[PDB]
Amino acid sequence: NRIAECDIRRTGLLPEHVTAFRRQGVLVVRGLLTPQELADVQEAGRALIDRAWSTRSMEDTVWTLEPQPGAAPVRIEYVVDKARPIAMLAGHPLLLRIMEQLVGPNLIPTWDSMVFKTAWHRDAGLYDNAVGVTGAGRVIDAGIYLDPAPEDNCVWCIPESNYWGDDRLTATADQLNASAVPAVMQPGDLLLHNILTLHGAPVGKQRRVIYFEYRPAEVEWQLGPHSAEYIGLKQQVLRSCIQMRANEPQFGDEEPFDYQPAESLRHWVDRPEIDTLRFAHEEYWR
Amino acid sequence: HSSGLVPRGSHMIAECDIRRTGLLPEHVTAFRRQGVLVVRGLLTPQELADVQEAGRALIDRAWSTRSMEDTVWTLEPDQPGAAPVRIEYVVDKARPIAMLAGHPLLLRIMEQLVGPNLIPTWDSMVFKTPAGAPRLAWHRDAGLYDNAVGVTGAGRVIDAGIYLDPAPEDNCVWCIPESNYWGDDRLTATADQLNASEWDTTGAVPAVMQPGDLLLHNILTLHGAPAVVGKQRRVIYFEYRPAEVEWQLGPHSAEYIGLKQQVLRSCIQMRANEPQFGDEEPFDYQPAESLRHWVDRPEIDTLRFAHEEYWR
Ligand code: NI
Ligand code: NI
Repeated sequence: NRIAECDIRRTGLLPEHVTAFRRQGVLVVRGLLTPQELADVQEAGRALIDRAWSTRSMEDTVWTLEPQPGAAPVRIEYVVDKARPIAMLAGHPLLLRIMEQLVGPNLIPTWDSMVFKTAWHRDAGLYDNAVGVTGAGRVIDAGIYLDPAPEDNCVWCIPESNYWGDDRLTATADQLNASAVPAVMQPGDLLLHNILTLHGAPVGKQRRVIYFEYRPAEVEWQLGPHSAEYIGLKQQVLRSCIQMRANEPQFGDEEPFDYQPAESLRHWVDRPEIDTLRFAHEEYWR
Repeated sequence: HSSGLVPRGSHMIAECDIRRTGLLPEHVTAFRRQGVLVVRGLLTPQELADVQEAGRALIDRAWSTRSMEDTVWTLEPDQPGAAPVRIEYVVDKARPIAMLAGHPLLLRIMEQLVGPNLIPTWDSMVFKTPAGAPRLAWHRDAGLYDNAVGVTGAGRVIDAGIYLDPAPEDNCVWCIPESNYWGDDRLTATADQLNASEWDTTGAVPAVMQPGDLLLHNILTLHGAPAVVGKQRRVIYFEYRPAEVEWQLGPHSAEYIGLKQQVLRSCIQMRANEPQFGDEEPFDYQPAESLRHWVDRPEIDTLRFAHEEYWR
């Protein structure tokens, strides 16, 4: 059974899309980025990877082997704090109007990164009774694609596996890894998946995806995985990116996302106006 | 020769107008954030009347019998002035209410709010004693969940209150918007202060209702009502929860889920085969496959499944 598709600039996010996402754990969104923004983010992506090779450092960068013959960077962490177009991407109103419907009005940006890879699994940050807490799709990985992902080389999902118990999840994944539907993507498209959805990929050309994860503040507040202070800082981060993007004249015609969480969840005055967009998870863990 | 003469004289709180707009993104937002949503005009006039008369019938029954079976009474029924205030399992007791429980606008809204694996849980009618009803103290409805706000502050466990009688501002429900996200300390403190004090509506909003209107509230939203007189104020309440939440956190046994799914499908079907509702686009109930359980047990012969018999 196919992965539902939202042509976002054509229809908006329809109830059917929302329902598809909640049931199957995944949703394909076509044409998120305009031609111009796609190129801007492609370029920021290009420069960040180049700088990783030249500056063979592991600062916020995952390497296959130590910068050893055949070593390569495959991931940069906190890319929103590293490139101006990506920070502005983090405040994209179509993306965030979607995240608001799916995660709720108390959404906060958690992980942000860019993966450029050269196993079936769920993503991390699991809770006790994870399916009880977020089988419905409240903790969401936003994959914004800079390069094509053809059926040869794309992520595969097992729909509805976001409601699977631990035992069946583990048993099925072990079978699958020892020995499904594809998200076939064009640049500027967005893949949304529930972190509880079993996904994975099987000999191809380098691909780039920017990942934004989102959680409800009230889930973080009570269950983690971050510390309580973290909520307010990522709220400033979200508000800053929306601000930055709003003040950019190529985006002047966009109606900015109106971030309005419940009163008791507004925590951005709590701290002084932040210096950085980078907040290391290990420094804000519980 | 005949003259052939012709005879003389002769000649030869946000509001959703569900049937007007549909359920909009702003409506879902407002419900998620404030813990409350008014839906105007849920019922046709004809269905409202059918449901009003089923309500009267049930109330009349409670008085006739003074049974404590499925009925909450102010005092023991043998006592002077004792009255009934709530009847349980009204969906089993009255065919127009079972069909109401399959109402496609209601369920499509619930599906957007509670999710695709929604199941119906509590079903009842509440009404007060028009000679005078005591104050409804500020309270949350029972969730039974640890970390309740983490689990459903966003509004996944929901009371749908369908109004048979008007609830004007001088006789209606009040609630504190966004109190569905309050931690236990704030909620407990705030509720205690309000209840030890005289009735006071500041920081609260009223739920002002015409008959056939629908009040959606998050069970974590603090609510209450002032002492009132002169109106019977009947409300039919359907609660809904997600199947995967019940499955893992309760409060019901795992078996309950499949049975209530059967109840839901049964109600949807008889509403479909009802001539009065043929023009309706019937609700298409489609939960995730690993949570379809409505074949796990033999065909249900009833719509009533007593909570204490399916508790975990
Ligand atoms: Ni992953
Ligand atoms: Ni109540």
